[PDB]
Amino acid sequence: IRCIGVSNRDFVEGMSGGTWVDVVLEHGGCVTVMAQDKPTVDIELVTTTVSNMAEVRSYCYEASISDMASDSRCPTQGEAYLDKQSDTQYVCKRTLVDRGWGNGCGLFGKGSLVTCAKFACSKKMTGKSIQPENLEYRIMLSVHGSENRAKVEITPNSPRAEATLGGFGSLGLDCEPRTGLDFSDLYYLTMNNKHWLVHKEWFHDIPLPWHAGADTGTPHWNNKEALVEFKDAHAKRQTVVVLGSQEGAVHTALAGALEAEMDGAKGRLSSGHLKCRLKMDKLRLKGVSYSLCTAAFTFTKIPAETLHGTVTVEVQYAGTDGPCKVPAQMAVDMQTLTPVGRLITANPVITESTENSKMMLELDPPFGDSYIVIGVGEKKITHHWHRSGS
Amino acid sequence: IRCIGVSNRDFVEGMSGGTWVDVVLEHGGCVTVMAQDKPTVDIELVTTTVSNMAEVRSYCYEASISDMASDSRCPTQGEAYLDKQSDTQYVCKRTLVDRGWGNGCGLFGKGSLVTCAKFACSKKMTGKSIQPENLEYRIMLSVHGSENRAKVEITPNSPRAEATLGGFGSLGLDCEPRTGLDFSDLYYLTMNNKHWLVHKEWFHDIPLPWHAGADTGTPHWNNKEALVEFKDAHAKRQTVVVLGSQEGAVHTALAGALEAEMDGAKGRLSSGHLKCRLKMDKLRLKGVSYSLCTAAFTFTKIPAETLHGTVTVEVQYAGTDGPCKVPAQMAVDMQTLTPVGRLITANPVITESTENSKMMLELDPPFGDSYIVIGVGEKKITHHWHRSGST
Repeated sequence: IRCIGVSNRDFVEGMSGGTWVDVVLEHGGCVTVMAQDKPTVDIELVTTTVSNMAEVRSYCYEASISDMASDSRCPTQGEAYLDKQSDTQYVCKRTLVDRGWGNGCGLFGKGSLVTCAKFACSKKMTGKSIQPENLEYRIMLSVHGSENRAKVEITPNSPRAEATLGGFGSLGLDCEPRTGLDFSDLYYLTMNNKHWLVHKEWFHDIPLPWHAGADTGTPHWNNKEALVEFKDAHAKRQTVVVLGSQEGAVHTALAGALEAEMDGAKGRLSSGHLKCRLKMDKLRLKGVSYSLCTAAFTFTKIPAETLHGTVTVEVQYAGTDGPCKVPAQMAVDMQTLTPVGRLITANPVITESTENSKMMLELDPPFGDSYIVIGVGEKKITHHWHRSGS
Repeated sequence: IRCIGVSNRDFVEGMSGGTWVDVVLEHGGCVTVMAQDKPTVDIELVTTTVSNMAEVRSYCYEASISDMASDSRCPTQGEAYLDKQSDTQYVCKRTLVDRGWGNGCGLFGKGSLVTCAKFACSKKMTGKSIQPENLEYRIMLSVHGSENRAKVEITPNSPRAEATLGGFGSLGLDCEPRTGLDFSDLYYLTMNNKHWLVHKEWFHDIPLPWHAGADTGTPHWNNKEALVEFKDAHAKRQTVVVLGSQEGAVHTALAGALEAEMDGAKGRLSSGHLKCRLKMDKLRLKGVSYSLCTAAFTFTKIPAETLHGTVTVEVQYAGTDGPCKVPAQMAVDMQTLTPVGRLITANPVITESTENSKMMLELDPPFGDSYIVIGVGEKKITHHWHRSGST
C-alpha cells in the first residue's frame, strides 16, 4: 500500500457527487482522496524539474600559476616589456621601483618593472539562468490499495491533464505552480557536484576570476588578480603568488541558500508545491459487484497504527471462491455490527482464486475503543482497537 | 658603499663634541650620522628575529573522510550501534528517522540511526606564541666611505651594545625596545609555507577543527564537524560529506595581517622600529695622518645625484703612494678654491698601496652651481655640478 508511511500526508474527502476537489501537492508528500461511491486515490508529486538552463557565468575558485617572468628598465630607459604582457592567458603587474648603483643602474630614481605569470583555472563553478516556462511537474496517481497507476506531466503553460485508471475510469487535473520562488532573481549554481539556487545580486558580486557563458574556443578569465597577488617588488623582480582554494569560502557563504539537485541534464528542485483541482466525475467503481468471501481470514501482519491514526492490517484468505468481497468493518457493538469509522482502502476484493492469498487494508477507526471485524460468522477476526490522541 | 641607494634615509648631524645623538632605526632604512672631527657612520637595522616560538594550536583547513558506515534500529529495537561511534578518530551523528512497513519495521515510529566516518586532516596551519625575551634586533654600524663594519645585537633584556670600528674607535648604542614591536596579543601563524602575525582572539575564534600543542601520539582534532556535514537521514543511511578547503577563506581573512618570513628556524619580522641613542665619545679619526695623493684620478662612475640630492662619484687612482689623502672638495670660484658644501664621505683616503684602486665619494653640494674638484695640479678632475633643489 502507498502513502501509509508518508509523514506529510493529507486526507481529502470529496462530497456527494461534487465533481471537484482541491489538493495541494508537496514534495515528498501524498494526498489520499476519498469520495462516496469512488475508489480511494493517492496523488503524489514525484519530481519538480527545470529544463534548458542557460549558462550565464563561470567563476574560477581554484587556480595555479606558472612561468613567472620579469622585465626591468633603469631610469630614463623606457617601459619594461614582456611579450606575454598582452597575452590574455597571462596576469601581469607593472610598477615603478627604486634603482641606483647598487642594483645595476647608473642613475638613481624610478625604474620600470613588469612581471607576468600564466594563469590556469583548476576548478570552477557555473551559474545558470532558469525560466518558469521550462518548469515541469511529474505526478503519480494510483488506486489506493493496489493499470491502477498513472503518471502525468504538468507545465505552467499546460496546467490541465487527464489520467486513466483502467476500469475505474479517469481523473482530470488542473494545476498551478506554487514554487515560492522568483526565477528572475535567481541562478542555478553548480560547484563540484553540489547545486544551489542563489540570488543574482550575490552571484554578481563574488570576487573571483570569471568568464561569461561557455564559450568560444579556449577560456578567457577576467579579474585574474582576484586569485593572484604580486608581492612588494624588488629591483628586477616581483614575486607572484596564487591564493588558495575558495571552495570552502563559497560553501560557508552558501550556508543559508536553497539546495538543489541535478538528475540528469535538468535541475531538480527540492522545495515548492503544486496547487491542483481534481476532476472526479469520470472516476467510478468498476461495474461488477462481488459476493462476500465466505472462508476464514487470518492476520499475517497484525494491526499497526500509522502516524496519522489510521490502522493497517495484512490478512490471509483461506478460501478459493475469489474473486470475492472482503467483509471488513469496524463496530462498537459486536451483536448488531453496525459500522463505525471507515475503510481507507475502500471496497476490498480478493482477486485470486488460489488459497491463502494475502491483502493489506487501511482503516480509519473512530476515536476511543472499537473492534476491527474481518470476515463473517464464527471464524471471523475480531481485534480490539484503541484510538487515543496519539 | 652603503645607504646611498636607500630611499628611507635620515641624515643626522652630530654636534659640538656632543657625544650622543638620537636615531630611529627602521627596517630597510639607513641613518647617516655626521659630526665635525668624526668619521661619518651608517646605522642600519638589518633583521628582526624571534626565536623559540612555541606551538599553541593547529587548525585543519583541508580534510577528507573514509570508512563511512551506518547502523539503524526499528522503533523499540534500541539504540543503533557502530564499532567506531565513540572512537576519537571518527566523526559521528546519531539521529531519529521515520520507520514503518515500507522500510522494514513492524511499527510506524521513530527508529534510531547512527552514521560514522573516519576523519583525516589533509592540510593544517599552526599558531605559535612569541616571547619578547626571544626578540632580537641585528644592527650594522659602518664607516661611511668603506674592521670598518660591526654588527651588534639588541634585545629587550640587553638593550645596550658597543661596536668597535678598529682605528676609528668605538660606538655605543642604547636602544629602547619598548618603542619597538609589541607582542602579547599576537601569534605567529604558518599556513602552507606562508607566515603571518595575527591577533590572538581572531586566531582563537577560528571555526575549524583543531588541537592544542602538539603533540606526539596521533592527533585528536576537536570539532571535526566544522569540516564534515551530514545530510538527509534516510531510513538506514545518512550521507556524509566534507566541506571544501578553507585555505582561501583564511587568506582573505589575513588580507590585512602583517607578514611573514621564516628563514630560517627563527621567525623573521619586517615592520621594524627602534629608537636608539648613539654614544659617540669613543668614535675618532685615525691617529695616522697622510700626505695628499699625487697621481691622477679618473672617473669610473661619473657624478650621479642620489634621491636625496647628494652626489656620488667613483674615481680610479693611478698612483702607488697609498695610503694617501684624496684631494676632494667643491668650489664656486676656481681661482681661490674656498670650499663650499661638504663631503658626506668625510676625510676620504685611498687605503690601497697598489695602483688603479677604486673609491667612491659622496658629496653634499650647495644649491645652484658648483665645481667638484678631485686631485691636485693639472691632471685634477674639475666637474661642473648643478643642484636644482628638486629631488
